[PDB]
Amino acid sequence: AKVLCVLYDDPVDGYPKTYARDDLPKIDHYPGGQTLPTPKAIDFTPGQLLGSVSGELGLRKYLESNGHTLVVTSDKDGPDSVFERELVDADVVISQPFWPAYLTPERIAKAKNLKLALTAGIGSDHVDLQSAIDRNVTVAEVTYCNSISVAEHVVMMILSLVRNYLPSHEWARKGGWNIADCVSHAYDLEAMHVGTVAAGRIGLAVLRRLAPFDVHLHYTDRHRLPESVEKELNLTWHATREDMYPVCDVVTLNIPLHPPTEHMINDETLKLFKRGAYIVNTARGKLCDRDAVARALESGRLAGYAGDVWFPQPAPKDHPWRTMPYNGMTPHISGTTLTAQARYAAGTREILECFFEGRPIRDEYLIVQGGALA
Amino acid sequence: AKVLCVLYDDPVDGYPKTYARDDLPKIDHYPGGQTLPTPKAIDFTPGQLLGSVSGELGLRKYLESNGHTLVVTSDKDGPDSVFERELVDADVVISQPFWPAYLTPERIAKAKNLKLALTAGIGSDHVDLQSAIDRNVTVAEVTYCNSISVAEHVVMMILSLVRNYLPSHEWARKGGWNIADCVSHAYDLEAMHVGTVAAGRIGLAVLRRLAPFDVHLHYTDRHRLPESVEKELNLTWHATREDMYPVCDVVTLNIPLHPPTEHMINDETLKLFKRGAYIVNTARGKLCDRDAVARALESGRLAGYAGDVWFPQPAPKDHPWRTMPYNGMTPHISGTTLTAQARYAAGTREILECFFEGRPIRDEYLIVQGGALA
Ligand SMILES: NC(=O)c1ccc[n+]([C@H]2O[C@@H](COP(=O)(O)OP(=O)(O)OC[C@@H]3O[C@H](n4ccc(N)nc4=O)[C@H](O)[C@@H]3O)[C@@H](O)[C@H]2O)c1
Ligand SMILES: NC(=O)c1ccc[n+]([C@H]2O[C@@H](COP(=O)(O)OP(=O)(O)OC[C@@H]3O[C@H](n4ccc(N)nc4=O)[C@H](O)[C@@H]3O)[C@@H](O)[C@H]2O)c1
Repeated sequence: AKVLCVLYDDPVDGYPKTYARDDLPKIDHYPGGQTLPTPKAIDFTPGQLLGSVSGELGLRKYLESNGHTLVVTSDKDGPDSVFERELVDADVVISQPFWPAYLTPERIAKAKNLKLALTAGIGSDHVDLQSAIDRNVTVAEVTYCNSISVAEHVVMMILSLVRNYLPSHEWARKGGWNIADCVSHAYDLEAMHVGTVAAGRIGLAVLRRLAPFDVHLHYTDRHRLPESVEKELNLTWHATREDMYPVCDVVTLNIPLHPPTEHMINDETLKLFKRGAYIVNTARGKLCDRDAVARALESGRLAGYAGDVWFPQPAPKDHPWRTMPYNGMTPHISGTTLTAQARYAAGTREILECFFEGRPIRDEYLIVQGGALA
Repeated sequence: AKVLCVLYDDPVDGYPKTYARDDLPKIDHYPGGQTLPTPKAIDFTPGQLLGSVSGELGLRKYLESNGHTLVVTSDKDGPDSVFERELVDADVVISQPFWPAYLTPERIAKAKNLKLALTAGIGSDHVDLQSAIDRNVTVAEVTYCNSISVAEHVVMMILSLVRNYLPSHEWARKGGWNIADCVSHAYDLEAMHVGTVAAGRIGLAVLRRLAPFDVHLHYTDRHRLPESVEKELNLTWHATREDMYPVCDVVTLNIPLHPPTEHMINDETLKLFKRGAYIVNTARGKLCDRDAVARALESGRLAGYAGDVWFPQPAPKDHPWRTMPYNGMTPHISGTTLTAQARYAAGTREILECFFEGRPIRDEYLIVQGGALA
């Protein structure tokens, strides 16, 4: 078989020879009982850079020693990209949401041998599922591989915005001291009201991590949590999003992007926020109107905004969230820590081994098989 | 009835006219039951900048309407300072540990009217206690006012160091993207081993906030925690610090500085740390050999160091910790958020009202009284 795998670029100084540490913490299962990936073997050491072109998700020896071919590229955009060239006879396509190779209807029509569309990570929005259903292509992803990673990133950003970490560190780095300059915008998080807009895997993991900070927890979602869970975390439920914003000091978005949530944070809905609110968005860039957010921070309607998701992505060089007041942005990285990469490279190999050996792919990995069967 | 009060400078662009939010979260008590300060009244709005020269801890109208004088300065260092000149007849001296007016033996000898040494915050380290005992000066502090603030700062720095937040935010800020450059030094915190060197007010608050991150918790102390707390937080006790270091991925220092702890982190003890360990130090700068820490980051033995405490303070513009690799420094600020300032400005006024009216200062505020430690 031919496996076509799209990854992001190696670092500026090259593929790293050494790493900061030797191994990764041992983990058995995700919250809720789903066990971590179980490939038969792996050909990488956990903690290596796996999501760049030279990392190859640790796949080449396993594939080439089994008669398969592996094409790894970072060129994914347009009809004359390496990706679209190699796609016509590829059996398997793999990409990460951090550099996704879009499987449009027209691309899937051209992919004569395509049988498996694999997401190395979480989030198959780059794959047209109706075309996969019609064409009998399996669509899978490494469920849960980076939900905890993103949750950590969220709480880190909450603390950093509220306490004014990033300008304070800049004073230290640039040779200043300037205590009043640092803390004129610095508060404690304690006893603030903090809401999450969804509360699925990331939203719940964020709520658990916030609880011992003695914040008052709020959430909204289409489907209420078991009030057993509501009782343990002392959650206030809001049936609608617009009800939750006004009572929150901090709001984190952990909701999927689709037409009803597109630009859900806009000039109109930002006026429902308490003056000086904080928003953290590690979900999707287009949940927020780019310029409404920028206006809110210049006017002080928000006192901070942080996230790793942008629109468009990758963010253009002059994108306003890069330099607006009190931003805590990173590039799109939160689910591709070296830790997460080890889990989803292993998950990728587990799915490939099942697929080539004709064994069942884990039901929790599946999105499409014959039909929208998860 | 002369109050000499030393505060830090206003922000470089002047004392603020507006603030990010209108109020502060409501808090009743500290962990363990101690109530927040209870002055008869306050002449500030909580959330205002009170610890700088124009904030005056909100004290002027209360002192002056009672016939006292208030002298506020930021010039405190050495014999030619405003502070030394005003000290000769001050009855009350007030100082924050973020900008401390040192009451050395020689200075206290010159302070002919000195009756009360008040710390606007936590940490009588700047006051020679034997001199205060010998001269019957009362020494008091606003106990617990910023313990939670520092604990939040610790967890914030741990997450930032492990996930490589600060260089990632620089890539975003400067117009780049560079996913592999961001994450070649980024890990999850989950299931790491994290140890605190002591488990007092801050150390226990740090441990409680770390628990839902699913880390493995470790601690040292002269006195063990109660067995019920050990099992509630699933703590591993270590009898010596040196016995704790080799199993920790993260070590946070929450211990006072005195001879047995000075330079306790040095070229020799650093060889006990795991490769790629992180250190956070919001305690005191001189707990660490300054150049040994920098050497350990330059040579790749430590994956990160962060804190808000330095030696000396303020840090000179070329202090090595400002620019050494993988540092997360701020200036000394973690206990002077606008939230914390509101508590210790209220407590400062409470203590002053007690002292001038002859009512007993709270026992938990007292360090020295009546010629003895108390
Ligand atoms: N590297 C990254 O930045 C990164 C990494 C991983 C994932 N993601 C992003 O992609 C999403 C997945 O996040 P998720 O938590 O992993 O997904 P899920 O568990 O299915 O979500 C809970 C659900 O919310 C729902 N819902 C749905 C529609 C609606 N109109 N209202 C609702 O309320 C429904 O009820 C359910 O609770 C976003 O969260 C965001 O994180 C980004
Ligand atoms: N803005 C800031 O950065 C800031 C703010 C407030 C305070 N501070 C700093 O000044 C200290 C107070 O911190 P603390 O936790 O408030 O003080 P405490 O409750 O008395 O300490 C727990 C004790 O540890 C002890 N101990 C002692 C000696 C020894 N050889 N072994 C031990 O084990 C003993 O056992 C007990 O548990 C440092 O911690 C650091 O935080 C910094």
